[PDB]
Amino acid sequence: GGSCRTEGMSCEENQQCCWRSCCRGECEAPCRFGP
Repeated sequence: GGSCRTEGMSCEENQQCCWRSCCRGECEAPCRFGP
């Protein structure tokens, strides 16, 4: 519900994140922790 999450805001996936990109806790681009 409501407005999308911006970069670095907390989430569960692309579908709430306005970046349409990977999120395992915050709105991100690389779909993996560390290198």
